[PDB]
Amino acid sequence: SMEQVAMELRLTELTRLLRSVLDQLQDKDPARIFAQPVSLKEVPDYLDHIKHPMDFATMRKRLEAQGYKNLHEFEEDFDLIIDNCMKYNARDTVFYRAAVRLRDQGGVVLRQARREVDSIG
Repeated sequence: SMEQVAMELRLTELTRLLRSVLDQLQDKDPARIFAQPVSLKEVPDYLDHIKHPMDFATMRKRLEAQGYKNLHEFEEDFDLIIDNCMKYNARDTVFYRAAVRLRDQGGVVLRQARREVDSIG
């Protein structure tokens, strides 16, 4: 149908906007702490601690399959990155600290993204 196509153009454009959002958030991680999945070879107990691992590469795979229906779903995954880190790692670690700084800096980007998603519809 023509409606299904219209719907698909909307999703494509959301994917376009979320791709730009993801790039802006990932720039706030210049150490690349959150770039890839925590290695289960190197942290073998990880899934005993963290039930839903997340990282920027995994988000990008979902994004490119157009697997985010709305900004809320995307935000859920970004929050997992931060929240998983802040639980597994102690306060006095470079990892925790990196997550705090990513959360604080990401807030700004995500604030305007929400406005853009509502604005453009």
